[PDB]
Amino acid sequence: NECQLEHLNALEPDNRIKSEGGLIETWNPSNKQFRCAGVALSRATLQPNSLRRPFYTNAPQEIFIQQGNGYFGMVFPGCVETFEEPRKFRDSHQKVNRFREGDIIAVPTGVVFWMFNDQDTPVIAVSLIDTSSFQNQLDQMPRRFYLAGNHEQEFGGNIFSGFKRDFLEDALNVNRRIVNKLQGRNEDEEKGAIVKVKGGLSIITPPICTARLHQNIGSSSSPDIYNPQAGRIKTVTSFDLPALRFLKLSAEFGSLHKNAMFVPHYNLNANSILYALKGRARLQIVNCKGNSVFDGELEAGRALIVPQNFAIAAKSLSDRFSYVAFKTNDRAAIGRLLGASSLINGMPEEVVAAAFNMERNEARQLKFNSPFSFLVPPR
Amino acid sequence: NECQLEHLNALEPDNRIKSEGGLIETWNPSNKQFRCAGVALSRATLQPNSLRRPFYTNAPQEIFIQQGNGYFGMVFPGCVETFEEPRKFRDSHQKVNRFREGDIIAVPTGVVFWMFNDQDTPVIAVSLIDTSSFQNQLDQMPRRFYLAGNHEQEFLRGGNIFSGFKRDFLEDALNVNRRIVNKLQGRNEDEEKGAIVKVKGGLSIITPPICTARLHQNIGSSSSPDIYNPQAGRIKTVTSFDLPALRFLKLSAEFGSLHKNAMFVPHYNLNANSILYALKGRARLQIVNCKGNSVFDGELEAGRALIVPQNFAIAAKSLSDRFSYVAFKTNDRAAIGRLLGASSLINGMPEEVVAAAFNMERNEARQLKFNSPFSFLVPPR
Amino acid sequence: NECQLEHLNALEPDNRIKSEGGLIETWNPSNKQFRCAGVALSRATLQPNSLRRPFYTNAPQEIFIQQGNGYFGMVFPGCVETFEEPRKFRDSHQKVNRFREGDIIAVPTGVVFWMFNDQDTPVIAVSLIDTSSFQNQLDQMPRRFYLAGNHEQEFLRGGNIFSGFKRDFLEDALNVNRRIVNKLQGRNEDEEKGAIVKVKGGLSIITPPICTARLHQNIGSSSSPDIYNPQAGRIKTVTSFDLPALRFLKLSAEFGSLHKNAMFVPHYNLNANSILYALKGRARLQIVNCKGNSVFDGELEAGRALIVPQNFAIAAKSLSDRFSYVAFKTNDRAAIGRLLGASSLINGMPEEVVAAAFNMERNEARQLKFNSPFSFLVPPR
Repeated sequence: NECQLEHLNALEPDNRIKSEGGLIETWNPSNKQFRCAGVALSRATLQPNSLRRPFYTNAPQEIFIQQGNGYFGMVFPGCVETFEEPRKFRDSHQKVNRFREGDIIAVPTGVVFWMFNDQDTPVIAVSLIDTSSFQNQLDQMPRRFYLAGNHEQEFGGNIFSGFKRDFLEDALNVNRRIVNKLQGRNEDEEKGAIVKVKGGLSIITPPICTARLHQNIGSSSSPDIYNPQAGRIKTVTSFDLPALRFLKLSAEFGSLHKNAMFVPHYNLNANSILYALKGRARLQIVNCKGNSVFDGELEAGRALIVPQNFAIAAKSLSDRFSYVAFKTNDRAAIGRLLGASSLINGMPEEVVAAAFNMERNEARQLKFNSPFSFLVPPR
Repeated sequence: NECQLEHLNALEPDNRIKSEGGLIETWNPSNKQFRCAGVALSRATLQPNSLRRPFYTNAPQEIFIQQGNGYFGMVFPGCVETFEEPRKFRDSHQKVNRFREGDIIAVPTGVVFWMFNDQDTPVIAVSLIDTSSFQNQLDQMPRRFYLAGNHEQEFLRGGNIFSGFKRDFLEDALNVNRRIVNKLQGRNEDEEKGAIVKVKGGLSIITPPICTARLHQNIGSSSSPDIYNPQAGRIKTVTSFDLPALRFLKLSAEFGSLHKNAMFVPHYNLNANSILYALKGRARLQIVNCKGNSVFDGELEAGRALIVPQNFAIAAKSLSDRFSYVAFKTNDRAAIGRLLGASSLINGMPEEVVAAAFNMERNEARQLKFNSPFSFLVPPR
Repeated sequence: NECQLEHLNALEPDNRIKSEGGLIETWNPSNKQFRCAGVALSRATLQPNSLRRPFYTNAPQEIFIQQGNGYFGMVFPGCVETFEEPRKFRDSHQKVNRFREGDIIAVPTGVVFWMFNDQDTPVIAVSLIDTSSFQNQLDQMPRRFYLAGNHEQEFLRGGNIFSGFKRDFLEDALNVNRRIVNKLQGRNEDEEKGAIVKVKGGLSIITPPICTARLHQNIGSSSSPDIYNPQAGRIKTVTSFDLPALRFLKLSAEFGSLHKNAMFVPHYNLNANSILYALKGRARLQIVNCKGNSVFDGELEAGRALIVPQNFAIAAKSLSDRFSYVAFKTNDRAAIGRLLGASSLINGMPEEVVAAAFNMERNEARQLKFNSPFSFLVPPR
């Protein structure tokens, strides 16, 4: 039973794939935590003027921009090129988008996606693949379908290299030399998924098909929950970003001040993949037997699964502990066990007293000694 | 293949957990019938002035009140305490509800639930847990997350949710002394107190002598039935057409009562597994699978459960003044196909199609359709 | 891992069951391709004046009429007989429909279905069963629940639904004599009469010279196509945008016809598995997986099936005057991604993104985009 987990560990990637233009790191999808969550996690690093070459995946994805700035393009079936430049055209393509640190990008199942770092700073993008989504009609192995290149799977060759050249020549009405490049015959195998682009790239961009697929949930955004002496929380859901209703995925960004806490809580209807972005915090996770299945530090760059209904609480050990939690539900609901208007505060006082064998005045203290809802300032 | 079932048996609970204030009985969730259905079944008995302590579950539930009366509270995230009494307050909590015999209660996934017996009569509550629901993102092992106490799981085949946290954390978060936190964690309790506890003086809560949406509906004898024949019996189903919460749970329930020697025509559920739990009396049931084989022919008596898999045909004859049952179904809009009777599936075929299919005379096909005028319930003789 | 397929094969039925009035052929549902797709496929042939006897299935189906004409009836629960004939009636039943070559018929889960060949030509019907549909709450073994006959399941890996019930029960419920119940149960019937039976005198049913919602649509040559090039071919898909019942089944179908030496560009299904069934002629198909490996390169000829897994790329070239096919898809709204062609996924990328990705000259990227002006179908040479 994949989720009878008695002990959890802060996880690092167990595989690194270097390409000429960057790095892709994958967490082992067969690790017990990721099989319980039913997802896969990867982290891509794009050096300046490097291009993540186009690929599509047989499952929905959420991509969080941990660092950097650049451009991405999602290329949809049944959509015309709405970006046009004269001279029959000098250039033509579907809408492209800027991304920045703190953006969540929703990639629907099967949609082609590419990404370009146009700046001097490396882009770091953490992507969550929901391999157990009911939109994945294959199997639980994460797959990438690359339209270009000649490299292996992240967890080889591109989609065109399996077709006959004479077929592609007739269908495209192009000579053999173009089809050989299309198929990536002459490509060094080490060029990889992220490639260098010497001169940089000129695309059409200013100094339904066009629906919004990204939203910033980082520090620059307006938070859902904020206490200037404890921290902040901001979730992107299908109430903010309608595409997520199709992906059945959401994400929560949070930042916790040193020695600040958020109360014990659990996700009613989702597994969470907690990925630390900055600093460290001591996390405590409790299962149905009331046993600690994790008590320890989660530090920047590592992932930790919080199974559905498992209770969790945290205390920051840094100036700012901040994280992104990917959740397997477009409308993940949080149940707070303690605090103002918490699940305990919603019970009649004499129900609390009898349940815990407490004095009436002790039940009231349990409810009302701390006035805070979710974030608790230090001490 | 979990549902290639050749033989079914009337099932009783195989485990009993006695607690201070009552009893909890569980059916084996690994039994072939319950794995085919993809559910778990339990029965809780609350003595007078006893409290089922708050817990949440990682799957949707339906609770049928077989017997008794009392109060229940569901505690939702993101909802304020709408019950308020002065003296900041003397008491404050979310809406509480009275329950009575015949009530179905819908408990959404992950929602905290507690129950209190307010009367001199024991409450008996039968709860169905849909462990194979898509809302259960864990596994098929039914789990209870208890907010209080220091006891084992109902389905261990322990401690409360707070006992896994460090005390210094809870003290800081709550701003309370160590003695309150030790009680919170259930340090003050023998493992035998259990899930249902006594409350000596009774209980005083705020109650008259979206967050507040209705989550229960009575489908018992006191309610108005959907189908009724005064010489055969009655049926009343609660669906998402009656109780919109059930649209989220993907669960429904059917209550039925059958007069002595009255029958149900053979019928099947198009789109659901049924967990048949007898409430009163007994009946002879016949269930047949796709091979045309009888996979069950025998008595179902009060207190026992029987799974009717999707599309399996079933028929019944009451052997008591009143045979009554509740059928939990794994679909908020479970549809029944009647194989025989007025406007049944056979009556919906052209007569000459019926004749050719069964190699019957024209007049024999008409008798098959129209000798009995009743739809679903058939009076004796 | 069910879909880690290193080679695909054009598949033929591996079992045939002859009956009095026709033939039923089944593809092995345990073949690795069908396990990856999560479906079962069968082909039924009805001789003139033959009747496919009523049955219901625990999963949604799409039926394509490869050949012939006749009548079908779907018999729904909770629906009255809207066809009536006087003289207290001479005949009465639920709505019946004519079907013809090119029709897709949607049979919802659990609904009774029968079919009758009314003509001098054999009817050939290819039916797809989505056993991995979440509406199938049993297991992935395809099941038929037959209301008549005394034969075995078509998928042997018997008796009708009434033969599992006790005779005395059916007599009481129906108020009919013992002779009629024995016919109902098929005790007298030879086991080889089977699922499709002859009807000697032909058949008279009520038909002209919600319950009545539309459940079939013609997607064949006689219909108006979605995509058409008079020197390449045509495509016509039925989705829930055309036939709302498919919204419930989560199934769709694509009909296509490809002229000799014409091609359709490499493409993939974003959100569905496809069961490609050739109807006429031959074509050379290429299917490549995520490693860029050819998992199929060969001919698909009329009468055979080929699974195209979700996201696997596929391309085709016709070797006949007309290659035509029907592709069943496990999504009511299957979306196609065209990798090459006008407004294809490559044409939707900036030219310098194409150039850098494939290390092409700027002018080579433009040729990749714009040398061929066609979207999906490519004429010869």
